Amino acid sequence: PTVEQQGEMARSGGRMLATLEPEQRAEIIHHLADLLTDQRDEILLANKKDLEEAEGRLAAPLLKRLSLSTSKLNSLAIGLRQIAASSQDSVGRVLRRTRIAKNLELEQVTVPIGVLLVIFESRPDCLPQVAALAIASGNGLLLKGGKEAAHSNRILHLLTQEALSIHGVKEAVQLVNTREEVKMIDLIIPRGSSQLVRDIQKAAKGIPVMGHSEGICHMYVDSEASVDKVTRLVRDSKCEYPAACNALETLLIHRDLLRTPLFDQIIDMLRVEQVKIHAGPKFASKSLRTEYGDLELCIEVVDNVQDAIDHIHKYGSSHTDVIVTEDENTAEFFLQHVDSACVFWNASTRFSDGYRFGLGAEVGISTSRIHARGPVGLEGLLTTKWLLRGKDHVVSDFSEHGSLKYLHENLPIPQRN
Amino acid sequence: PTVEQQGEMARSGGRMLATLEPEQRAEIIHHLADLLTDQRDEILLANKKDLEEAEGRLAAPLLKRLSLSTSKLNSLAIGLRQIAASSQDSVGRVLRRTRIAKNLELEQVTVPIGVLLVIFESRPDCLPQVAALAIASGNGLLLKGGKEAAHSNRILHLLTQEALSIHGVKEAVQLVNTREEVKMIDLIIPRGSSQLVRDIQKAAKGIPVMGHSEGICHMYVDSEASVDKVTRLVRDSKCEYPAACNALETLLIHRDLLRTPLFDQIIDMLRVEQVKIHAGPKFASKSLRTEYGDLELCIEVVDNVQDAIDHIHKYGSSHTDVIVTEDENTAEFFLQHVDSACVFWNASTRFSDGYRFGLGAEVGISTSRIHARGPVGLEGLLTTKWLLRGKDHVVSDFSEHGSLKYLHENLPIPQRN
Repeated sequence: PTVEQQGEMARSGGRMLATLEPEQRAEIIHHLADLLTDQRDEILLANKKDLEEAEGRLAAPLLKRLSLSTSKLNSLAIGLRQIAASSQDSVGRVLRRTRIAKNLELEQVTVPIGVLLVIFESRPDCLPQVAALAIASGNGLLLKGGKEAAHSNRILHLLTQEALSIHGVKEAVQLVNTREEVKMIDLIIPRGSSQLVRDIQKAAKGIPVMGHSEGICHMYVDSEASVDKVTRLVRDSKCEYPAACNALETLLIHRDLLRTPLFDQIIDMLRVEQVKIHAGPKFASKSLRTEYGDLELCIEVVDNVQDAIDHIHKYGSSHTDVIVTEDENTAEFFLQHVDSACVFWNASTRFSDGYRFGLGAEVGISTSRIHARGPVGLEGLLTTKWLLRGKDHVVSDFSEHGSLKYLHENLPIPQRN
Repeated sequence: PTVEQQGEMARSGGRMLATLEPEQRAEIIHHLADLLTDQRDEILLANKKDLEEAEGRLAAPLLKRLSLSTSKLNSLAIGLRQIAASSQDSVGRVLRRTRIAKNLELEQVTVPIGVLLVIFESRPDCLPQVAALAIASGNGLLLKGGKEAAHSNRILHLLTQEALSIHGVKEAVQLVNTREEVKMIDLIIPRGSSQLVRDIQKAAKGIPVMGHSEGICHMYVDSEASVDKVTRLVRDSKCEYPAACNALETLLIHRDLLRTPLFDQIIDMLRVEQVKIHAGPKFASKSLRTEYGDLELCIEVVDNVQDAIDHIHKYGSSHTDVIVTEDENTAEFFLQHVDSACVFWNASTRFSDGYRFGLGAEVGISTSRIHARGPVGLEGLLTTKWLLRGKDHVVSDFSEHGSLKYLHENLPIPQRN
């Protein structure tokens, strides 16, 4: 089919998904989760083909994101079941209910955004995440993956369509031919390099784009930091996965620690991990807005929490920023005043992830201050609609000399759990 | 002060507002509401000056929006008290609470967007609305009004600052000198013409812009429409305020009504109201995407509800669209399938307004499908932050061969009312 026909099928499949009972959407997602487990061997075989075709040729950033492990598949399956189990009140949820006037009733409800386009390079593991999240939110979906992940994406899409078939909604998730280049789509979600993400931002006039182009993440080691905690926190944030959007890029160190064994153990762990430190200005006594995405790290000296906060605001990407301290007051101050999507106390920067956060999965991480901030789960794939049911109501009747009065009585709404 | 200094004061005043107790923000808003009433005579005197300076000179669209009536001031005061009374759990509200793992706790909370810039032409009545909504959501605010409303805006700003002074947060609401032309601002909210709204959309690289550039609104008269209801609904939607963004632009008529007294009474009321009808194609047997903003109206014939829905989707601005019918099934079908921000049954198009909807006020009406849809109240002025409090937690510990397991236990959260 043509990409325009895929758009139309995703839209009609999306609309059918939204009219299913919540339990039926959950059923599709449970089935997909089972298929990830049951079909692991074939999944891994197709991923092996991708890896072998990529070996020696695909750029290291893309290559690292290409592999699918038995472990990863196991967490996907766990995450998809969490979505299935938690998503039942999601679509058509009543947000507001107001009696505007006698016989004039308003409600505000959640509805799907419509049709999503996810454009991802490498990352076959995001296919099941975004498909399950779209399914759970009643959305249609077009998937545009790269050549490098063709075998993996192909099988993962097949399985998704097998899961959808149980309620006759295969059309809801379309795989776009790698042939195609970058009114139909309501939202674009790019998953890849800053260049791809900014290229997409540029070519998308009209359509909103959801994500982040950068991950300049900080960790502030406070004067009251536990010597028993700092090293492993810095090591994990920087070294567990240097290429990650939430990898540590700038280590901010309280001044009271420069002549301390705590500071020594840090430099010791950084040299054991073969990490290139670049000294910030104060510290010495290139750029503080750099994402290394490798075994490199900025270390700068600060005077106090306020200084750390100021630095994070000035140089950071508002993605993930962390304080290490034993002082609760100081920690809570930092958590309150750092304006990042994700602010942590005594936990690694690497925790910002939909699955880790108990969302089951993410479509991506957003650093926007509009719509959806941080890892975006199913709720960031919904918008709203205002419904007004009247008798014969006109605004003139409510004017100064009119016959009618407003009541504006908010009515009770079902609690969530 | 310079506009950069105003930015900094709004930001610091915003941050102080957010750290106040909810009851103190409510107190500021209650005081402002009282001042609108107590100072009505001076407000009206300043507005009279604006009107007299505008008389014969200001463009009719801007002029119509320039007047402040004793009535309008009364509804502002009522709307501001509704905000004060309903806004107490708004800022810092817990959205999600999850025990990620033993001693690793996550919460997602609401926080202010930061600093808002509202750019409005004419409309002095929006000043108190946007100021009260910003105050209630913990935001800083810069107001950029036009020369035509200088006296009104001046007094309304003065009073706002008097209200803020009770908790020492005058700086939170800045009035930008009409001198200035179109890192500091987190959101722009334009209130004016499609040209201004699109000029702003264009000049704002970086900053999100919230609103609508168009109001092509439809009303579908179903075959099962009550003859006793249609005429007054069409008359109000079109004639009560033709220049309104939510004024009726296209009347869609079910075919089963062409040879009916119901149809006759419509044309009769349209001629009494001296309204220029332009026949759609089918009907006859210029453009269907036109906003007249005057006593002009498109009438097109349709075959059924599906046809009406298709037409609304094709030609409409997804703002406000209405069905007139006595058949509940048909009405609910329309309400479900029309993708507009606001869909009504047997109520005038003119009801889409923050005050009318029980929001107390609006910052504007949004036709976006991201962030905030329809009239935007205080809740569209909030974003979120993820807080993670750990012990010494690292992601490696949770890996396949690690020591730690996730719990992902959602914890109970306080209900709202």
